[PDB]
Amino acid sequence: GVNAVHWFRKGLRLHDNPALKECIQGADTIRCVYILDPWFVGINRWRFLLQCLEDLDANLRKLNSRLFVIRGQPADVFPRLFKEWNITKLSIEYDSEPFGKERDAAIKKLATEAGVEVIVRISHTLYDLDKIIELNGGQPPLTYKRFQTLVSKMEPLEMPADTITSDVIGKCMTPLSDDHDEKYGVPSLEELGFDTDGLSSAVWPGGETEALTRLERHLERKAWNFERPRMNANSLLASPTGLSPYLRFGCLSCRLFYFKLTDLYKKVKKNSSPPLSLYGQLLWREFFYTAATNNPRFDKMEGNPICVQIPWDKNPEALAKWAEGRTGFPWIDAIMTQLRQEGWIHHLARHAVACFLTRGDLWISWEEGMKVFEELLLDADWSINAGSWMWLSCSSFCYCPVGFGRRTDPNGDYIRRYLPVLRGFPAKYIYDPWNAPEGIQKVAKCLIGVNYPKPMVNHAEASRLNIERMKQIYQQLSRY
Ligand SMILES: COc1ccc(/C=N/NC(=O)CSc2nc3ccccc3n2C)c(OC)c1OC
Repeated sequence: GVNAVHWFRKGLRLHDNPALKECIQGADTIRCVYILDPWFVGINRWRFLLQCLEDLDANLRKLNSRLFVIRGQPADVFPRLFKEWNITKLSIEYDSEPFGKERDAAIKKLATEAGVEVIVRISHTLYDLDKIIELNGGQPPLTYKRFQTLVSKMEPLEMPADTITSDVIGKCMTPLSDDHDEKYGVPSLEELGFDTDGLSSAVWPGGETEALTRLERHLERKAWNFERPRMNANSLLASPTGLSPYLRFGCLSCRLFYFKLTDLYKKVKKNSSPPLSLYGQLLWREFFYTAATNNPRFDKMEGNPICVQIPWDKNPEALAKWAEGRTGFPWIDAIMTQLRQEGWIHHLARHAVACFLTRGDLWISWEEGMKVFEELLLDADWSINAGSWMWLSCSSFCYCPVGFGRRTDPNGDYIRRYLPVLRGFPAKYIYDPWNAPEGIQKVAKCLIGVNYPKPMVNHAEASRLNIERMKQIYQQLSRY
C-alpha cells in the first residue's frame, strides 16, 4: 500500500500542520518520525525538545499512533527507512534557514532516487519568504519599516490547516510493534547522557498542549491593550502567558496565533484594519527569517555582506565571565543566571547583556554572544539569534549595568532571586555591592572579591571608550 512518513523537525504540533495533513491524504500507513542526533546545546533546550516529543507522542496516541524517535542523521537514516518501511511519501514543514535548506535538498535527492514523493509545506512562517523577497526585487528588506510595507501589500493569509483528527486520519493506520518504546521511544535526559541531579521542574514545559493552554491565557491578558506592553520588574519573571519558546519549536503555529490575535482585536477594537503593531512579535520574527534565508553567512561577521566589519576584541576570559554570570555586575549576572537556569529572559534584559558584551562594555564580538544564547535560550533559533545580535551590536539593520536594574527593580528582589550570595545586601548597595562599606559587606556575609567577584570593568571608562569607538566607526561607516 501507500506508506507515508511525516518528518518532524520544527512544526512539533498536530494543529495547523498542512504538510502532515497532505501526507496522510491518500495514504495507507503513516509514521511520524523525529530524527534525534544527541552527539552531533544546553540542557534546558534538550529538556524542552524531549518534552515536545513526549507531548507529540501522547497526542499521537489519541489517533492510534505513536511518535517514532530515530537516532542518527537524516542522510544516513532515511535510505534505510525508505527500504525497511517501503516509503513512497515523505512530508516536511519547509525550513527557510540556509543549512536547513541545504539538508532538505540533500534529502529530497535521496527521496527522488528511491521513488519517494516529497511534500513540503510552509507553516513555520506566516509568509512565503521567497515571495516577499521577490516583491522587494530579489533582495530581503534590510529594515523593519520596509519589511512592514512589503508585508502590508501581500495577499491575506489563508486559514490554518485543520487539526489532525480521526476523521482526517481515516483509513490511514500506523503499524506498531509491542516493543515500540524500547526501539522508538522518547529518551530521557539521562539516556542522552546528562546528569539531572541539579534540575528542578521546568519553568517552560515543552509541547503543543502547553502552547495551546498558554495561547488562551495570552489572549485573555491582551483582552483585559493591543499596544506594546511596558516592562516592569514583574515582566522579568517567566510568564505563564509567554509563547516565544513554543513559536520557536513550532508547538504553536504562528498562523493560528495570527488569526486568534486578529479575531480578538476585531472583537475588542471593532475594526478589520488593525495596525501592524498588533503583529510586531510575529513580524520581527518573519523579518529575520526573510533576511537570513538566502545568506549562509548570516551568523558571521566576515563574509557577511550586510554586517559592518567592526574590529571586536578577542578576550576569552571576559567572554566566559559574561557567559557564566561572573561579571561582578549583579544586574548582568542575575540576567545571565536566569537565562542559564531557565532558558528565557525578557527582551530588554537581552538588550542589557548584549550591549554589555558588545558595544557597551566588553567590545567582544556579537558572534560570541550569539553562540552563548544559542546554547541557553529556548526561543532564539539560528536566524532570529544572529539577526538580533547584529541589530543590538550596531552591526546591521548604551545600557548602564547598574542603573538599568536599579530603575527596573529598585528593591533588588530580582537580584536576590537569582544571586543568593547577595541577599544580605540592602537595596542601597544591591546593584553596586563594591560600593558597600566593609561593615555592610561583612554583615551581608559577602566580601566583594571573595564571595562575589568585583565588577570586571569600570563601566564609565569602558562605555566612554566604546561609545567613541562606535561614533567614529559610523562617522566613517563606508570604511567598515
Ligand atoms: C541579543 O539578543 C536579542 C536581542 C533582542 C531581542 C528582541 N528584542 N525585542 C525588542 O526590543 C522589542 S521588538 C522585537 N520583537 C522581536 C521578535 C523576534 C526577534 C526580534 C524582535 N524584536 C526586536 C531578542 O529576542 C529575539 C534577542 O534574542 C536573540
